Amino acid sequence: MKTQVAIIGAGPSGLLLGQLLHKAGIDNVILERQTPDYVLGRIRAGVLEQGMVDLLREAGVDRRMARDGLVHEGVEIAFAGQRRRIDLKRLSGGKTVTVYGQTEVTRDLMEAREACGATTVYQAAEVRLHDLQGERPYVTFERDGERLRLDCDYIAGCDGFHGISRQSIPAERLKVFERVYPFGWLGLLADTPPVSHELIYANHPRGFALCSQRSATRSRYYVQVPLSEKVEDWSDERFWTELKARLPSEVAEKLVTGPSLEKSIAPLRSFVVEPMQHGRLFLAGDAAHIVPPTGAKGLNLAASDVSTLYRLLLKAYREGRGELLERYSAICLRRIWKAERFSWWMTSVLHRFPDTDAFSQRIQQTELEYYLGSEAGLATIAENYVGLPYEEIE
Amino acid sequence: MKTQVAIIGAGPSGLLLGQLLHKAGIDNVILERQTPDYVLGRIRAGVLEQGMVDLLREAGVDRRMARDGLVHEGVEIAFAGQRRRIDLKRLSGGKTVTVYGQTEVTRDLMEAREACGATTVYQAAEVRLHDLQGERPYVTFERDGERLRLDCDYIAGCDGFHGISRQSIPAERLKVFERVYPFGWLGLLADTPPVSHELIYANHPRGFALCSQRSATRSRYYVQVPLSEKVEDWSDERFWTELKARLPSEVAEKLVTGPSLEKSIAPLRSFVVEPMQHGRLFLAGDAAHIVPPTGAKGLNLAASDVSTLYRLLLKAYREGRGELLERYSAICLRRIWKAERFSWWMTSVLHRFPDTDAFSQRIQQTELEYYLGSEAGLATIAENYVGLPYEEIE
Ligand SMILES: Cc1cc2nc3c(=O)[nH]c(=O)nc-3n(C[C@H](O)[C@H](O)[C@H](O)COP(=O)(O)OP(=O)(O)OC[C@H]3O[C@@H](n4cnc5c(N)ncnc54)[C@H](O)[C@@H]3O)c2cc1C
Ligand SMILES: Cc1cc2nc3c(=O)[nH]c(=O)nc-3n(C[C@H](O)[C@H](O)[C@H](O)COP(=O)(O)OP(=O)(O)OC[C@H]3O[C@@H](n4cnc5c(N)ncnc54)[C@H](O)[C@@H]3O)c2cc1C
Ligand SMILES: Nc1ccc(C(=O)O)cc1
Ligand SMILES: Nc1ccc(C(=O)O)cc1
Repeated sequence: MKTQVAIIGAGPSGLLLGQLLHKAGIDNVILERQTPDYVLGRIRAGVLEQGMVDLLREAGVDRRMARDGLVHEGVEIAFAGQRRRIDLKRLSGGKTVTVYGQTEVTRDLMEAREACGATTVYQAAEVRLHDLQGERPYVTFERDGERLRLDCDYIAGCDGFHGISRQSIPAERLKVFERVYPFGWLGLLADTPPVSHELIYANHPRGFALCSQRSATRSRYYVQVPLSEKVEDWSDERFWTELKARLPSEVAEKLVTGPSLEKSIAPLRSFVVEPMQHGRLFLAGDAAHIVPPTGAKGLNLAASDVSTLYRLLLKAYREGRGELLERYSAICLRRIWKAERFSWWMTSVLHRFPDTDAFSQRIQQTELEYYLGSEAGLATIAENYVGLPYEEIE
Repeated sequence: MKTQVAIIGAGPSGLLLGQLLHKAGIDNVILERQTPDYVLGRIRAGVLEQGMVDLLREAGVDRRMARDGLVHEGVEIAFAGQRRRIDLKRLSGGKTVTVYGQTEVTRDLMEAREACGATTVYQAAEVRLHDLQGERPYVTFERDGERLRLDCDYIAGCDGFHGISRQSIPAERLKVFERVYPFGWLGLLADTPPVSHELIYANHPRGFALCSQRSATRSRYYVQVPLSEKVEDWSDERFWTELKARLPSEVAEKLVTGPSLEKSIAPLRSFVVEPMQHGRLFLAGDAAHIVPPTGAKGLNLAASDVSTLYRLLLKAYREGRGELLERYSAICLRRIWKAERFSWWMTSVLHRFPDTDAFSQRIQQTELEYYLGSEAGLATIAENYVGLPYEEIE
């Protein structure tokens, strides 16, 4: 069995890369550990940068998004009994962000790949990578008992934080940068109209709260929660009461509550690995880096890694410029670090940290007051929020 | 012995306030623990905001400053083998800062006060404050053995961090916010031409370094140093070798060195007290708050506290509006916290901290890269550096 580019993982990174590649004539096979239904069960992201919206268009998978996605020109930050709106469009020079669930984006890509007839092997068990530094690397996996081999020219590791690809690089070739936060986010998806037409990030003494949405009749809410929490300890009613306690009274008053469709706790973490490649293996997305959700950069950084890898692969196959692939890590890391910095800043100013001295609390509050009250401060938030520009390459 | 406003401390705060008050017809007496020469021996500040320059003009003590002070339109930040210039004038909408030593400002004020014949009692020993909540507070002190009493309407505590005024307020009425940094600055004053026409703040792996100046033939340099250091362990030659090691090669190459005129170590600290007054006692300057030197806000915040106190006192005496004095703390604290936030940020991005993990070092470096590479980022530094506007009152 042979292909040009083997892709490990059928989450958004792998699917987007596979779609872009197929449309350009570069054959690729995707190997996924889980089933289509399992992948489709993950809620995750809701906010997309303009760059990701354009990439979906280029992959030709934007029909439903153009119809159903909601374009947001602003976002609100509530703290110390006040709500401040950041006009993203005005402050960033016209850019906006789009709210369209990750589940939906993934569904669109999966349907698109099926229709084109490209290869996808679900339940590909025990994937192993071989001869990464050779001129002919290969992947082995098991499908219903028998171990099969897939030969390829390159391998794109799009297998997330727990994937096999990053584990396949000699640990000594990698530099790991990581920070673990002492809290997680308890998220709740409900078939109820959102409390606002724009997102509301709230810094409240009891902890962080976020009011988001999926459509005009579907909402997604989050509350900061200690790591010791178990989801079974949080009934829907406990969640609504807690969420209400963290929001401005005028917002809590018109909040329409309802039974949860999904409820889960996600731990917050920052993680970056340098470099993002090894021989003929290139890491993309969560496989190479994790950002806390606060800045809504995770799926968006995955999109930029993919945009970059795809364009370099194109140069390699169409133009015989295989040497440009060595620049992959350098190009992606510039964007990754600025997004990590922004996600880290958002996290530190919106959440309540354990054992914080009086000085730090006051500085936290002053950061908000300064950045939300200065035209220059607002612009730094806005340009980072809508997403910094992708680098062009070469 | 009686006056209208008793002022404790003859450093810049006390002198500036006393001068402004005298010029407006409000009698005031200054009590200073040390001698004129001792006060004049402190080097300290070199950078003044436009607001402080205007206050000196209003006090009528700007002749020498207008002649000798250097107006700077920019400043440089060196990090990771690169120097980036921040055009303060362009980015802040036309404001600049002035380099004129604190020693000189103090000398100008002292000469001005002597010529006007206002009262100043040096070597005023064992100053004690009494009946702060009464309608008639008073100050007692000792002059060559005998204990004298000074009656007044109000008392301005301009006695610095170790003064008696803050200690005279019942500790329970005060909220203290403080942060101690694990390093200090070793400063060296030399009669040598500065290495640059603008200041250079340098983040180097060995620690922070700063190239400043006093005039075209006098320089002031600083290097970050551990708290365990003793000045006697730092010969002039050791200092020059260390400074050179922390600067970009092209800057170190044209550095003119020479014997030190003054050498000292200043510990870095952030300190704020709320409120800044008690009864008829009002704290101003270092008596109420300390900021690390990195942002050059100390003397400048003292100027804004003084500007505010003076204007409120004027309203009180000239217009019988004594009730406006209750707003002193609220007005000053707004500016103090934003300046504390800026000084804290500058300190965290330019210095090397003990036991820093890989993630934090990378974030530190990325903060610099982002703020120095974005038009919006540059503007946040510039507007804070030149100094945020003074509030108008009422
Ligand atoms: C609460 C939450 C909110 C978020 N909100 C946002 C937001 O609004 N905006 C945004 O930009 N980002 C957000 N993110 C981040 C975003 O969801 C992730 O960055 C994104 O899922 C990355 O996609 P990926 O394809 O790299 O990895 P994944 O989605 O993790 O997919 C990886 C795939 O590889 C498969 N796989 C794993 N191991 C193997 C193996 N050994 N062999 C074969 N296949 C394997 C997995 O099964 C999975 O299907 C959020 C994340 C969370 C948890
Ligand atoms: C290394 C260094 C660099 C700095 N660089 C800058 C810079 O470039 N720009 C800037 O804005 N700031 C800078 N600062 C800060 C600035 O020097 C201080 O904020 C400033 O001195 C505050 O003035 P002040 O009058 O409040 O207090 P002080 O200058 O401390 O004067 C207080 C006076 O009160 C007297 N006194 C004390 N106790 C008593 C008592 N019990 N009775 C009577 N009198 C008493 C003292 O003797 C002293 O004369 C720097 C500080 C340092 C140390
Ligand atoms: N920053 C975030 C904003 C929104 C969401 C979400 O809608 O799921 C998640 C993170
Ligand atoms: N930030 C600072 C800049 C300059 C000086 C100084 O010249 O003494 C001190 C601090």
